[PDB]
Amino acid sequence: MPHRFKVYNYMSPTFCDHCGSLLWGLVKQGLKCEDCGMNVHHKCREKVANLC
Ligand SMILES: CCCCCCC(=O)OC[C@H](COP(=O)(O)OCC[N+](C)(C)C)OC(=O)CCCCCC
Ligand SMILES: C/C=C(/C)C(=O)O[C@H]1C(C)=C[C@]23C(=O)[C@@H](C=C(CO)[C@@H](O)[C@]12O)[C@H]1[C@@H](C[C@H]3C)C1(C)C
Ligand SMILES: [Zn+2]
Ligand SMILES: [Zn+2]
Repeated sequence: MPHRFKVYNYMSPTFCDHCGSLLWGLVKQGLKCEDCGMNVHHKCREKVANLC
C-alpha cells in the first residue's frame, strides 16, 4: 500500500521524514499520511518510499 498524504497544519516542530529538513511555515507546512502519520514536504511526497 501507498501512503495517503493530506495537506496538514503543524503546531510543533516537525521534520520531514523523507529529507530530514524542518517543515517551515505557520500553516500548511507539509503533508501527513492518513494511515501511518509520516510527515513530508509537499515536494518530497513524490520521492518518499511508498510502502505504508
Ligand atoms: C503532547 C500530546 C501529543 C503531541 C501533540 C503536539 C501538538 O501540539 O500538536 C498536535 C498534533 C500533534 O500531532 P498529531 O496529534 O496530529 O498526530 C501525528 C500524526 N498522527 C495523527 C497520525 C498520529 O499536531 C500538530 O503538531 C499540529 C496540529 C494542529 C495545527 C493547528 C494550526
Ligand atoms: C514561517 C515562520 C516561522 C516562525 C516558522 O516557520 O517557525 C517554525 C519554527 C522554527 C517553529 C514553529 C513551530 O513549532 C510551529 C510548527 C512548525 C512546523 O514544524 C514550525 O515550522 C514553526 O512554524 C508551531 C508554532 C510556530 C513556530 C514556533 C506553530 C505554527 C503553532
Ligand atoms: Zn503512510
Ligand atoms: Zn522533505
